[PDB]
Amino acid sequence: KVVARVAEARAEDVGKRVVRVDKAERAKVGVKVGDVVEVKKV
Amino acid sequence: KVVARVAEARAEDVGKRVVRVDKAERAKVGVKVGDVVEVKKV
Repeated sequence: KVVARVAEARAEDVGKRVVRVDKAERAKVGVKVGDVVEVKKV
Repeated sequence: KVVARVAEARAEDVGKRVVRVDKAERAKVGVKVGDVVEVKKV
């Protein structure tokens, strides 16, 4: 799996169904900005 | 599943194995800040 540590949202991002992921993780997951992902408990 | 739209990282967050998730999504996923999650292609 592609695994990451959870951090809180920036203030301007509060209230969005959005996750901010840097380009290296996006490349490992196989997604681009705008794509939909599942965020799943490990 | 708990599903979210992918957005790019803020500049200060580039190069981290971190995903920023707001409190509502953290509550739905069942995790707290510092927890490890999987980010999975849908």
